[PDB]
Amino acid sequence: MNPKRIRALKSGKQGDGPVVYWMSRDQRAEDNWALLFSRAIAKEANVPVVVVFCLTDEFLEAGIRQYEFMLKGLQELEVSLSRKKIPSFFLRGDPGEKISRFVKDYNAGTLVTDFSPLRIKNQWIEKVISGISIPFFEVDAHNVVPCWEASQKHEYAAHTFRPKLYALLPEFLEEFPELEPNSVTPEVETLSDVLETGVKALLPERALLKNKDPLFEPWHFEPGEKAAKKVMESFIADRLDSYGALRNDPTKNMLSNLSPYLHFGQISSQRVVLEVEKAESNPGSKKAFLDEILIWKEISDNFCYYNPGYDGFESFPSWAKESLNAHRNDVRSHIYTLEEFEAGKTHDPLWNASQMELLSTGKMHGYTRMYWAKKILEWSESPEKALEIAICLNDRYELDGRDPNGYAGIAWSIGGVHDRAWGEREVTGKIRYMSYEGCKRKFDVKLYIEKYS
Ligand SMILES: Cc1cc2nc3c(=O)[nH]c(=O)nc-3n(C[C@H](O)[C@H](O)[C@H](O)COP(=O)(O)OP(=O)(O)OC[C@H]3O[C@@H](n4cnc5c(N)ncnc54)[C@H](O)[C@@H]3O)c2cc1C
Repeated sequence: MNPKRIRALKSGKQGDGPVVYWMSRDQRAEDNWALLFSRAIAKEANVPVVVVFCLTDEFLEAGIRQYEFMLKGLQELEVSLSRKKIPSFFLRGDPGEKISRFVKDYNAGTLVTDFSPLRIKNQWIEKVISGISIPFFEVDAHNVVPCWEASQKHEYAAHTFRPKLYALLPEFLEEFPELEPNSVTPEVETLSDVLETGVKALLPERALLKNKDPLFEPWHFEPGEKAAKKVMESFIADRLDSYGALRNDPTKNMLSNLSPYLHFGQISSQRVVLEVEKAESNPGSKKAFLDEILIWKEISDNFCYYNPGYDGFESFPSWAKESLNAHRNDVRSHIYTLEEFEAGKTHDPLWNASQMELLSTGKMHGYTRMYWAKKILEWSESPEKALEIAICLNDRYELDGRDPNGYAGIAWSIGGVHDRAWGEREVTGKIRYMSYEGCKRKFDVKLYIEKYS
């Protein structure tokens, strides 16, 4: 139990009621430091621990693909916490109003939440802090090394963040203790009813094709903590050996496919790292996978934590802002509207095929995501519009959307964040360029296009 994983958000007088875990980013019962630290405080206070999840009003800004994935996993989580005598309460509305009301009604003694550097999470914290008088703690349950401990500033490159993260691995990469159940039963609606009403509200905005048929295919990834562990086990046994060799081939399914589970926190990345470290596979493919799930994943939290404007043009490096400004008035080859990007109606068949994998599966290949966003910058009127369009289609149709990985991934493609300067071209400036012929020399672009008609 490392005290560097927990941070105090507000001091106060501890009540004599249950310890409340405001779960948000990490929706899992196992390998949850936030839940484990809440249980330890409750045990030392001779009081039970309870879980409170908030069903926010911002769900209509996404889709059914994300609403169903999250709520189906929360239904499985409700049973898991019930087996540990840990009751869960699912509130509907503003977190600033619901959490403050729950704390006062249930005589909460201490409040704990998990860590997320997103702007919307800091908005909820500001509202909750003003409405409570009990101690308020937060715990980094998503990163192996706490985001405030890995680096005290923003790291501009992966080769500067890698030696800092690996130096702290022997301290923070440890096994998880077992979640002790409550000593006894500690004495607001059914999730199935909340899913039915929310789906009916999202139905008019459902992504459809010409035949009025749904575009999304929900049989590619089954939600839940149990289905997440099966994906990890199958990846280590079948795909890890060839990961470093075929991670850049969109025609092969050699990725772990763990991001939808990782985003909603249905599986701990620290658990995935532990099982991969003890696995005996290709040393080149192991170094490649640990680079993505540790460095690039946690450098995205570093970027969002230390950059308030992580979604804006001001967070770009000075060399990128000066390069893009010098080419702002360059006549773009094409200018597509948001509705043309959304429906995949560009002159690039490779770009259209990437958008149809996004629309149909909700998880577009990691390599084509780089090409998909860089073409948005090439076919937009300004880098600012390219950011809005990329963020919109990302958060709406990706299952792992609305994640620090997405904003840091978009900043890398459009603004060269965590990148270097390259050959100066028109429109795109010194931002790294990915051409269509360059992709034809890396993989079979025809098979990727034909798969997503
Ligand atoms: C423009 C763009 C947008 C993206 N949007 C998202 C997004 O909204 N949500 C999201 O989770 N990822 C996003 N990615 C990052 C990355 O593509 C995905 O994490 C990865 O594709 C997830 O699929 P996977 O788990 O099968 O990949 P794997 O190769 O199996 O990697 C495993 C995990 O490592 C992490 N990871 C891998 N690559 C990256 C990366 N480049 N940056 C950060 N973490 C990484 C992921 O958590 C990933 O789940 C985006 C990338 C780009 C270029």
